[PDB]
Amino acid sequence: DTSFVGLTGGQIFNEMMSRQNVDTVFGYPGGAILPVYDAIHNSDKFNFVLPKHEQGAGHMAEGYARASGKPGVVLVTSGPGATNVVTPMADAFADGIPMVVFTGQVPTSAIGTDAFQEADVVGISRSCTKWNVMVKSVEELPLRINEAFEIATSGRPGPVLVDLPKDVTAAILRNPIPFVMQSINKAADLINLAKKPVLYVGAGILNHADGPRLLKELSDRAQIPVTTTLQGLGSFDQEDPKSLDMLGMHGCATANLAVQNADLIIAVGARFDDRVTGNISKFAPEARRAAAEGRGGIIHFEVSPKNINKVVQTQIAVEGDATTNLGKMMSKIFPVKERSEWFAQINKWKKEYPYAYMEETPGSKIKPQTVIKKLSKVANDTGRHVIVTTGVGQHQMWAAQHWTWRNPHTFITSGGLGTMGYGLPAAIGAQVAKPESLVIDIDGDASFNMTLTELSSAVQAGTPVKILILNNEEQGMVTQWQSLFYEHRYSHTHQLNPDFIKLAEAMGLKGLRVKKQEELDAKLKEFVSTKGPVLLEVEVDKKVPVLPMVAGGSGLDEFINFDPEVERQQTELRHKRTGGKH
Amino acid sequence: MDTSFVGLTGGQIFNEMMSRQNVDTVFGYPGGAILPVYDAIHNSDKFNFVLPKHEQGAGHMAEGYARASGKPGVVLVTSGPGATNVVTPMADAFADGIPMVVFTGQVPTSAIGTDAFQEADVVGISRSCTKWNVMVKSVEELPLRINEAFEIATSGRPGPVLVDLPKDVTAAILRNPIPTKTTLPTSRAQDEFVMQSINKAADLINLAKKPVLYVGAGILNHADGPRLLKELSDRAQIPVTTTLQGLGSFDQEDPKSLDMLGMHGCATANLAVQNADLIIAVGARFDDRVTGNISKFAPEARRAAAEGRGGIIHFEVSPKNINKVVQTQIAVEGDATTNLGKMMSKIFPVKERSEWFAQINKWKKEYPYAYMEETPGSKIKPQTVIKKLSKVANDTGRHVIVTTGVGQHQMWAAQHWTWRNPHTFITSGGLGTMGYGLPAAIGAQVAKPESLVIDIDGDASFNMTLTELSSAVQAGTPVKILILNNEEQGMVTQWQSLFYEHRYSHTHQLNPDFIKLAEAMGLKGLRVKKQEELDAKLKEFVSTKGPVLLEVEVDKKVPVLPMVAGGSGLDEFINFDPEVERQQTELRHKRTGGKH
Ligand SMILES: Cc1cc2nc3c(=O)[nH]c(=O)nc-3n(C[C@H](O)[C@H](O)[C@H](O)COP(=O)(O)OP(=O)(O)OC[C@H]3O[C@@H](n4cnc5c(N)ncnc54)[C@H](O)[C@@H]3O)c2cc1C
Ligand SMILES: Cc1cc2nc3c(=O)[nH]c(=O)nc-3n(C[C@H](O)[C@H](O)[C@H](O)COP(=O)(O)OP(=O)(O)OC[C@H]3O[C@@H](n4cnc5c(N)ncnc54)[C@H](O)[C@@H]3O)c2cc1C
Ligand SMILES: COC(=O)c1ccccc1S(=O)(=O)NC(=O)Nc1nc(C)nc(OC)n1
Ligand SMILES: COC(=O)c1ccccc1S(=O)(=O)NC(=O)Nc1nc(C)nc(OC)n1
Ligand SMILES: Cc1ncc(C)c(N)n1
Ligand SMILES: Cc1ncc(C)c(N)n1
Ligand SMILES: [K+]
Ligand SMILES: [K+]
Ligand SMILES: [Mg+2]
Ligand SMILES: [Mg+2]
Repeated sequence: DTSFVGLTGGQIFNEMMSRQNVDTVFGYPGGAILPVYDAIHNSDKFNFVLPKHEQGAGHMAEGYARASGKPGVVLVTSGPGATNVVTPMADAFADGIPMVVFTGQVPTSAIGTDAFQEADVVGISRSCTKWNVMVKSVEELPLRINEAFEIATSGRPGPVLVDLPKDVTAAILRNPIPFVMQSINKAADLINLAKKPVLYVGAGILNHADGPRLLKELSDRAQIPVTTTLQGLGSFDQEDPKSLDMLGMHGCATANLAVQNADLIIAVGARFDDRVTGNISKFAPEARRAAAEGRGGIIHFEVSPKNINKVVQTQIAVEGDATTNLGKMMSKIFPVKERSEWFAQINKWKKEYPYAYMEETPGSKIKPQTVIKKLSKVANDTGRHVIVTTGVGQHQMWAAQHWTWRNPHTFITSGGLGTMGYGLPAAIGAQVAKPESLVIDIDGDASFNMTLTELSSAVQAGTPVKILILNNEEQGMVTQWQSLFYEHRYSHTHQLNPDFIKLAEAMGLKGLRVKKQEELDAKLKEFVSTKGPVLLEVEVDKKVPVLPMVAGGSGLDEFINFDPEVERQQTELRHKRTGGKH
Repeated sequence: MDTSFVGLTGGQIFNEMMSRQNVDTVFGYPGGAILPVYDAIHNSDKFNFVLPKHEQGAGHMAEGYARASGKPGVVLVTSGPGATNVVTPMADAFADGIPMVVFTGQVPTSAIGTDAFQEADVVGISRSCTKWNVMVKSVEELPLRINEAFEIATSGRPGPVLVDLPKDVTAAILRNPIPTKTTLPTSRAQDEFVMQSINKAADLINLAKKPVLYVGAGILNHADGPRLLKELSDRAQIPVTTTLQGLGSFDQEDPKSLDMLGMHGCATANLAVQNADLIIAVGARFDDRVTGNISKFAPEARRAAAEGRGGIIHFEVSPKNINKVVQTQIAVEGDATTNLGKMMSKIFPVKERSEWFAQINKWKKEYPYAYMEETPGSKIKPQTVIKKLSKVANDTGRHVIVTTGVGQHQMWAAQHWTWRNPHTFITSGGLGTMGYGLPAAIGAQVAKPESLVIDIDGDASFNMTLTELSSAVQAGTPVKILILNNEEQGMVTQWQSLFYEHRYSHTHQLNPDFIKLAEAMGLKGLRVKKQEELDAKLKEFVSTKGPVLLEVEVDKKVPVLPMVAGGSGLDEFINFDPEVERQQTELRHKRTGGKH
């Protein structure tokens, strides 16, 4: 090819973005990356979103990718610019989010001299990228860009980093540049044999446009109840009777009980992380027993060999794209008419273990769980497409439990790394991906404080995001652990919040606040109906634990369920131990 | 052996080690993996705990605290995102040699390598930006690792170190005695070698005719640094120039002061360096923002060296920075201050240097820090604000500490402020981290409760970490935040104006209402736009008790000059010229379609 000859490395970058079908780029300029910013000045090949902090660009790109299905592209400078995107990269690495991060670097002749704004970005990002590299020459630039996008979007999607020395991007190109089938059958037999099967679905099913469809097909065909992980929410319609909801540490008791009593667990695009399995040795006993008798066990539809048999020994492993392999064994699955025995047990659990919690009473404070339920309906009553992002903590768990998920790619949350401050920037990026959607960020006060500077970025990008802050004036998830395992010793978990409404107004947004239950319903209406970016602060009760809960050495079936009397005794104890402070 | 810790948890042992290491302040943010340690320091009276809204804030606060106190900054954050959030501050401290010990919680040892919840390979991530790091494998070695961390961070060239703390290690109870040495916090040939290099250095200095002391941060790493630097300067009549990180080490009120050298340094300083026959480098690393085109650096010193009558003497503590950028004739290893003390008696007292000084005074009159001053109806000039604030702050009689963001405002603060006291300028130089200003100011205020702490910030820099505004309120640190608002990434637009034909690619951001932001955060907000209101607002600013933010609307697209860039030598600098600034303005309006 000789179409690039005569162009600078930066101009080649501009063209390559076009070839990769990039329509949006998130970044912050800086000295080392100036040659690239000059070549993309007023570019019409893609839109550009400017944050206030590189961490924002990073999280914005993640939200964008998770909502659009396309890799998020980041463009920052060297030194601090690159170190500032490490968290987003580690975050995208843990959740398998496709992201291509371009970092400006000092001239190749300055590298290794402790140069101005120089960092060993390739070394620093090594553990949090599927692959990274430093471009040495302009003739090598197109190849590295093409490899970066390919790697980031194949296998298990993930982040990649391309280091761009200033002299390389300023340089002008002169010279023209140049068994599974067996596993599928063995897996189908086991399924046809299962008496109490359960579908354990994860983020993997959402990595293919036809994932949700085939999942439903297999579920309806063989009548198999489906439970999903935090990252799997949205892949299955929770309206369907076969829905077990979310499993794990803070999952539905029914979901966890089903998994513990199942003779066959079909793992689809899930990695059995420690937030799901509970005590690994106590995980899926019935499945282990069934496997011992050659009448069940665990089937794993995983794309990455290294996640196979990593946490728990499986009986059958189907390597490759889950959606693809499911479509292949569909014809090898005997249609199941009914499962009265299995379904009877599950329905009994449902009625027995619902998402119970201390509901409001005359004069009491608004309850966080209630806000989620109400907001879920109101948002749905708009008919608009809905995408929800969140921060990290109790509010995140409650948003997961009390919202009714039915559409894929509508829940964007930080799971593996659990990065506080993810909500706002991720929502902004998601809004850019789906301009027509009603993007809502269900945030916590502590999380919000982390990246609240991006509020002005929302206004500058023209993203009418709705920011909901469940303010319990505490780092709730940590405080819950201190209450439960640390004799109510709240060590540095209560920060001083700024006036959120005045903050919103200062940032150029509309601010709303709710204190009384009598105003919640109306405020929620106005919130979702407001045109443009808006922030709604809802004062919710404090020291409210997320239940059920499976922690420590407890098995998924040994969960701590809600009990009104226990909460009351806990409140009295908390008061006595904190001197009536909490 | 030592059995005094038997029965204690790792967290409790940690708490105990802090007081043994003389730690009076800890900056941190709690999280799951680090809970055992947080439970152990709950209500501890061994030290004041400072809580930010973001771990990056904790890191920068710790740096500002260290730079102002001379003590290592201690950070305590959780695993995963908590640790990755402090990578910038560590890389920042690594670049500027700031002593800091970062403690990051970690998942249980049995969960490491399983892609556990909130797990990150922090020792791998931080290896290139710490002097040393380690992951404590058992509670038995916790005291050992803590002592090694503080020792390493505070010796040689100070820097950051990271200690990874697995949750099971900190929650574990020590059930085995441990070596007493691990719990408790020279060569005759080398000394004679150093003295020999000192005698060689003295000999070279005694024959110099046009000497120049090039002083950096190293001189401030010792309490007697400034004093000895002054004694040597007076004894041998040697003019003194400092790097950005050396500002405050030499009284700029002294006639022998040359001010700052480098890319944006005083022309006199740069000219003195280009014509000196001897350059006595004291605690400076010849970085690329100082030397200009290296092959054009100190030509007269290179010539004197070739003739065996001069060259470069380097007082450096780290072997890594000896003969790294330029060939030096005599390297004096070790603490600069200490070595200057040993060398003093070998220095011949000098009556005077008429010719040398006359030449320098000639350059001073010809090349002052000139710029376009205000005119009727024009916006306030950033340089003018600095000069006015400098005098208002100095006249208070209080001890003043200045922190900054990164950019033009940073350079103008360095040039136009009158530096006289050590450890009063706290700025990010090597890595140049925008957003450093506020958190660093809070940290410095904590270190020096009686000091008037001022953060001279840029609008873009301030936006990076403005969430720490509420932290200042919660911490009780009455920091004075000054925002020189030009509504642009000034330092970048300056480069775009000079080398990219005024093409401002994504360097203009939409700012929030700073005064309303300040008040929303819980502090007093002030704004000034008119020239005649500047004096009164600055007075109100520094006189306000409590944290306060003052936004000053300043002119836009104003370049920082002098400027040495590209392949230019320190003497081939661009100087301020009113006609040129006018022509540039005209060219800019046309090229940007009147937008800028
Ligand atoms: C406060 C907090 C509480 C939490 N509580 C819970 C909880 O109670 N319950 C819970 O479920 N989670 C919880 N989590 C989230 C949790 O940490 C994990 O992030 C999440 O469970 C991982 O879900 P996943 O396995 O589905 O997705 P991932 O972690 O992304 O793993 C996906 C798996 O699918 C594979 N795969 C990917 N793409 C494909 C493809 N195309 N074809 C085939 N296979 C593919 C991957 O390589 C991998 O093995 C919590 C997190 C936080 C922050
Ligand atoms: C926008 C921008 C513009 C800049 N412009 C300029 C400019 O024009 N001029 C300028 O000077 N800088 C400028 N800088 C800062 C610059 O990048 C360097 O950070 C600074 O010059 C380094 O100064 P230093 O060498 O004194 O300190 P350091 O970088 O900290 O280096 C100190 C040196 O002293 C040694 N040393 C340390 N302790 C001791 C001891 N006890 N005894 C003996 N030796 C010791 C070290 O190990 C090292 O080699 C700029 C930065 C930015 C962000
Ligand atoms: C970023 O540094 C490098 O990449 C870098 C690092 C070491 C040597 C030379 C460079 S450079 O000569 O090619 N570019 C450069 O110096 N750029 C730059 N951009 C801005 C906007 N401000 C300032 O300096 C105040 N410098
Ligand atoms: C941080 O993770 C680990 O260190 C971690 C990682 C993998 C396995 C086990 C742990 S743990 O069992 O020892 N602690 C733990 O899980 N803590 C914790 N703390 C809070 C405040 N919230 C939540 O979970 C929602 N978990
Ligand atoms: C943190 C940060 N982002 C961008 C630039 C240019 C800088 N100096 N620092
Ligand atoms: C960024 C960040 N800091 C602290 C905790 C606990 C978290 N989940 N994320
Ligand atoms: K639900
Ligand atoms: K000065
Ligand atoms: Mg909260
Ligand atoms: Mg500015």
